[PDB]
Amino acid sequence: MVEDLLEHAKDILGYQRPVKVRIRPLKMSIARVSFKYGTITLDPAVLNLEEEEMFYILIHELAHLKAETSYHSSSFWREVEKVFPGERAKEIEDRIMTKLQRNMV
Ligand SMILES: [Zn+2]
Repeated sequence: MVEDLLEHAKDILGYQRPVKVRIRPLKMSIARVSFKYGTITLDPAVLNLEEEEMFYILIHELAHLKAETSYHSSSFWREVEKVFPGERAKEIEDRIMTKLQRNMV
């Protein structure tokens, strides 16, 4: 499930940290991290997305943690681009926004 996706994401990014995934209802987004505690919190709606969209969210959030930034910097996007090349991250973000009408951090 989500756990298996997360392991694949850590392997691709080369990020061996014991990041924990929590599912919690969120108001203002569908996903966010804790840098301090090494967690990714997902709104339950994420669990019903297509696999590539779920994987995007995990990669996006893991990229925040790895790049150690909340700002979507060039080094942030470099991590994302280990999976989603070129224009693909924005395409998948658009799909997720169409479906859920909510943003990830
Ligand atoms: Zn972000």
